[PDB]
Amino acid sequence: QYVRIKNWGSGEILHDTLHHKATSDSCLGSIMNPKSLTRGPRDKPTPLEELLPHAIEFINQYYGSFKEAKIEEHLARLEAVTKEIETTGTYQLTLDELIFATKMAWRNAPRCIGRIQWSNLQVFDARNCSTAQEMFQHICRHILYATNNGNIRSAITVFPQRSDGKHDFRLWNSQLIRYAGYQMPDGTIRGDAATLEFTQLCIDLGWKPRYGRFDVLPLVLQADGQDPEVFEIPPDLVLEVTMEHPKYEWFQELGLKWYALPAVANMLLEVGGLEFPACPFNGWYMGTEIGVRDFCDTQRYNILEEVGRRMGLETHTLASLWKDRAVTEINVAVLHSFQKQNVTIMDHHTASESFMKHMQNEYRARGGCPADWIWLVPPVSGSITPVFHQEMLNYVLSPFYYYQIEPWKTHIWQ
Amino acid sequence: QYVRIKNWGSGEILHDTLHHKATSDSCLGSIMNPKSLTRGPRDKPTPLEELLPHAIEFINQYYGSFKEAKIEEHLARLEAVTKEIETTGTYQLTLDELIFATKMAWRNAPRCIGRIQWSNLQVFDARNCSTAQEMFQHICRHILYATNNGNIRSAITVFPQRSDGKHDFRLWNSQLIRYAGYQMPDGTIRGDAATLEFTQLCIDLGWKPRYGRFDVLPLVLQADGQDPEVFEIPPDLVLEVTMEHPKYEWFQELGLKWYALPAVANMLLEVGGLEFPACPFNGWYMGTEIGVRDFCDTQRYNILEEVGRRMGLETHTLASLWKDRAVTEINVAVLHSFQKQNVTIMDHHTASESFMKHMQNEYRARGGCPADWIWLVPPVSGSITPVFHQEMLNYVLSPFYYYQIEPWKTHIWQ
Ligand code: HEM
Ligand code: HEM
Ligand SMILES: C[C@H](O)[C@H](O)[C@H]1CNc2nc(N)[nH]c(=O)c2N1
Ligand SMILES: C[C@H](O)[C@H](O)[C@H]1CNc2nc(N)[nH]c(=O)c2N1
Repeated sequence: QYVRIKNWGSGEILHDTLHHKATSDSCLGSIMNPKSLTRGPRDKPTPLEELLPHAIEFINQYYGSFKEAKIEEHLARLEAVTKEIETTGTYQLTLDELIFATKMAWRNAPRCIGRIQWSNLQVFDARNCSTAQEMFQHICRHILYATNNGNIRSAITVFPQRSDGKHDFRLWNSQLIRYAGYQMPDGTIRGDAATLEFTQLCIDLGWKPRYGRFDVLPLVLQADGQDPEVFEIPPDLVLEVTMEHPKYEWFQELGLKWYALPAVANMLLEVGGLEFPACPFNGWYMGTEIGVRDFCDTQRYNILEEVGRRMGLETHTLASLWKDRAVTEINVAVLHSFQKQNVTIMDHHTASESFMKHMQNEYRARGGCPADWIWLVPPVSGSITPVFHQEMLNYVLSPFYYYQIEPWKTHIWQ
Repeated sequence: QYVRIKNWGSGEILHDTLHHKATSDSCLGSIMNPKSLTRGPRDKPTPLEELLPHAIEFINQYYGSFKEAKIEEHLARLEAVTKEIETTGTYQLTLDELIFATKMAWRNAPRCIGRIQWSNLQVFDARNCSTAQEMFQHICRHILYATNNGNIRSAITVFPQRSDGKHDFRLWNSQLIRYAGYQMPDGTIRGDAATLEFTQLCIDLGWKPRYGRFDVLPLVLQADGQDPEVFEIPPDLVLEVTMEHPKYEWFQELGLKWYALPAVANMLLEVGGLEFPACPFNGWYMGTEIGVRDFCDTQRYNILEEVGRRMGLETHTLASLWKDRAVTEINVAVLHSFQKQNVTIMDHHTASESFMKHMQNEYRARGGCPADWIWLVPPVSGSITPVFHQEMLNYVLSPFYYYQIEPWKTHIWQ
């Protein structure tokens, strides 16, 4: 009938009607959460006829990897899995297979710039997990390991796969560590405005609202199918960096800081027909994530106004390019503060250059590299970056990290 | 078989093979010159059966415009055109129809941010033109009018439409005014490196190589079907702005400048089945075009290296964000210099805000707005801009400004 279009800044929604008068030649590239990138719920297992080929394909992928293939084991695994599939329905992956799966899924993530590190990933096997509290422990082990007291390490903790579709392990948080956002009495908004709805959710499940600008939200976990059990993260585990500029001593007066761990929580790992709706992973920050998006987005902390004022710029004259000046200084603050406190981070330039190197390796190696330009190009200094001038094809392979429907919309309340 | 992917920075070409292993869910959005945005040559006229409906549709569009429609004239025009179509094959548009066509084609240009000015356009009817020299005169009239001694005016000069396909009027230049690029003896490159091949072409047609950094290229025109006649643009017509920073007095020592007129030459106007392969149009510059792309691209003037050095930044340390600092200063130089010399220009921020306003008007009005995010988001300070957070659908409507195959690849040499 029509296509929905949302503005993530003002949150406004529009309905596109014109597209119908298009030519006999409509890219959805600009869309954030397209259905083609999401993998929703279920009620029944994966039909054998689908599951089987996917499984075989995957096993062919894996065994087709290593130099000098283990043909016998290849055939054996193929045979063993086929058997296991007909006997149980679903099937279990050899640890070394998961490792390969997680790395390939990352390698296949078109919206990630850090993919040159695809082979350096730590996998935590939590497939035998069965309770929320047990998830919580694995997560803490994850956060602890990843943080490594500043020297951030990329890792992913894979929880139990999907069985029937009503026994899903799910983290309700956007990311492992994330600040809270409260709509205060005086009409304002404190904290991360992006985590507004979710915070209310935590509140609704009896969470204690600490009402600040940097209150780390609680881990909302759900095991098997059972309702979400709220767990607060041990503050000793949450490492942070206090923001301070190398020249503007007044910058620390802003009382700004941010967590050192960028760990995605709510994504789904698809591999060989199987799907793990819970498998938080982490890399390390890229300056612009915090400096540009987190701190300067209208929908987030929105600090541009005053960083500009405090810099003495003509904040009431767009043409003065003060926003360009401020943001840059915020970016250095972040980079400086992370560097100073020995917490891993990479600026957007060195990051882009390494990605360009990644593609070169990728194309020469497997002949391609799924890339989402819109996501790969840094939120600032676009063309100054190599990736801006690089043409790319955005396509979904397998294994893959799909988005998924926010669990609180599709959940049972017993 | 495979998809070609080019890096417009290093000029390197890659062949994507992986895309074939895609999912049963490949956006070409990142591609610069896709076939779906181009309108190539011909050998025969437009088959009546195609031409007719398009024509009717267009006339329906036009007459469906004005408040209180001229039904009788609508029917009459429909009837008159149908007749004219069967009698001649092709047909001629009423001036007021072209005006409407050019504005809608602009209104339908998904890669333009200045579309809020869509209704303020000047049309020069050169459909009765028949010789190169005559084109040259119309062009000069265009350049003169558009420039308006700084107070730039948006305008388009429409040359004769397509007849059979071997009698095409074509401007061989990328844009009306454009500097030359020469690959010098000492291995270097002077001028606009982007206009390298074309400059050689001008040279090949006996053009006098003035060997500088800012030598305005000659107008290479072709009428009917006859070969391209080289015409040099009268220097009095070419208005320029000398670059100078409001604080860094050493900036003018760079001896930088740029033309004030951004006029696209090589595009094709499609309307009601008809197609005008020659119809240069112009708006006014947006700072970042010059400051970021023209001056800071590796493939262009590439001035980042020394603007940084002269600023005293740590040019050998990417993490210092010197590139972010330099570019910003170059942007102000441009904006300042244009403002100082009373030459119309708009910064990227005020531009984006006006586009956001444009969409609002557009959606509410006709229910849509073809937009190419990749092109609409400024080459710097992306997320600081509203359009970055705005989801959009990129689709081809009609009328439209298509790209076209560089004429020197597909031309007769008598
Ligand atoms: C090692 C350093 C890494 C860096 C520098 C890096 C950086 C980034 C950046 C800049 C983004 C965009 C974030 C945003 O705008 O929301 C991103 C997205 C993404 N990254 Fe990477 N990443 C890294 C590691 C990883 C790892 C280890 C995985 C998975 C195993 C991964 C998976 C993804 C996925 C799926 C996305 C898309 C997230 C979404 O759609 O919201 N990244 N990454
Ligand atoms: C009045 C002020 C205008 C402004 C500020 C403006 C600005 C821009 C900018 C920033 C671009 C991108 C240029 C590039 O990166 O190469 C662009 C592209 C474009 N503009 Fe607008 N424009 C204006 C007027 C016009 C007019 C008057 C027309 C046509 C009647 C037009 C047609 C287009 C088209 C077709 C493109 C795409 C060019 C291409 O594909 O290479 N623009 N414009
Ligand atoms: C609407 C638009 O697609 C959206 O704001 C984008 C653009 N590109 C992005 N790129 C990255 N890296 N991260 C993002 O959140 C976004 N958001
Ligand atoms: C390869 C990539 O599409 C290309 O470099 C782009 C991106 N977006 C752009 N946007 C604008 N406005 N102008 C451009 O030339 C480009 N080029």
